[PDB]
Amino acid sequence: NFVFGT
Amino acid sequence: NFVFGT
Amino acid sequence: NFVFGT
Amino acid sequence: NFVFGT
Amino acid sequence: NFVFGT
Amino acid sequence: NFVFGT
Amino acid sequence: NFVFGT
Amino acid sequence: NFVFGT
Amino acid sequence: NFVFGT
Amino acid sequence: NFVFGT
Amino acid sequence: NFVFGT
Amino acid sequence: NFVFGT
Amino acid sequence: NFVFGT
Amino acid sequence: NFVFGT
Amino acid sequence: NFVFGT
Amino acid sequence: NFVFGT
Repeated sequence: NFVFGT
Repeated sequence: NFVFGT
Repeated sequence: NFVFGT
Repeated sequence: NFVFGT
Repeated sequence: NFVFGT
Repeated sequence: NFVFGT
Repeated sequence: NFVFGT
Repeated sequence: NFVFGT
Repeated sequence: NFVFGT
Repeated sequence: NFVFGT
Repeated sequence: NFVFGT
Repeated sequence: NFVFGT
Repeated sequence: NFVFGT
Repeated sequence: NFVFGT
Repeated sequence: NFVFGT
Repeated sequence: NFVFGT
């Protein structure tokens, strides 16, 4: 899994 | 803002 | 793990 | 789970 | 304001 | 765990 | 200003 | 836990 | 004023 | 422990 | 400004 | 002025 | 865990 | 102000 | 451990 | 001015 919020 | 994760 | 920033 | 509110 | 968590 | 800020 | 961490 | 009020 | 703690 | 200040 | 890491 | 520590 | 508030 | 910790 | 500053 | 370390 990965999460990448900007 | 940011959110980063695994 | 996660990092969260304003 | 994660929560990210700004 | 902010809320961050897991 | 959580962090909450005004 | 207030920050609370669990 | 931590508390940070200013 | 301030309040700091754990 | 806590510290409180006016 | 706030950054929290799990 | 007052500071109190537990 | 880490906390970084400025 | 600041709060730093682990 | 934590450090807190005004 | 105040700094507190745990």
